[PDB]
Amino acid sequence: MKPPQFTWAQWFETQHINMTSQQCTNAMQVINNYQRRCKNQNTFLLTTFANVVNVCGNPNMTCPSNKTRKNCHHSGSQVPLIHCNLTTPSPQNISNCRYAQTPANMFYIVACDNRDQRRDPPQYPVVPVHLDRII
Ligand SMILES: Nc1ncnc2c1ncn2[C@@H]1O[C@H](COP(=O)(O)OP(=O)(O)O)[C@@H](O)[C@H]1O
Repeated sequence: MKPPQFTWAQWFETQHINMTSQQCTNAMQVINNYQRRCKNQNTFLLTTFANVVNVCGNPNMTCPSNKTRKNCHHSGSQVPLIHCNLTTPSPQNISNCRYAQTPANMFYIVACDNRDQRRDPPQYPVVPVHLDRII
């Protein structure tokens, strides 16, 4: 889920672009402390927000993860990524969740939408709002 203070684009950035530490256990604390639960799996794309916004400009395609959606876009270029996997689930205390990290270079498919009119900066009319898939 998404904390109230973030727009979908801001939450996308927090979850898949701003890896605050090259270590998943530490990087995931940010996401988990925000959504009050240890996310089982999360991919951090080693790319820039602007790079992803531009991928939103690639042709529209069906979202592999939600076949009814056509707001997805394929990167057209593989990128380095770190995939975090929960190794130590801790529902009674989320700061004790540990993760494994798996490096890879793959393509990414992102769902994009028009920006949150009120909260998203006007600089980017179109923004990524969901990481639909890594292929
Ligand atoms: N590579 C993956 N394989 C399987 N499940 C995943 C993967 N990445 C994330 N998930 C799971 O999918 C759900 C949504 O996460 P995510 O795919 O990152 O979407 P979003 O960008 O909308 O937050 C979470 O339960 C997460 O643990």
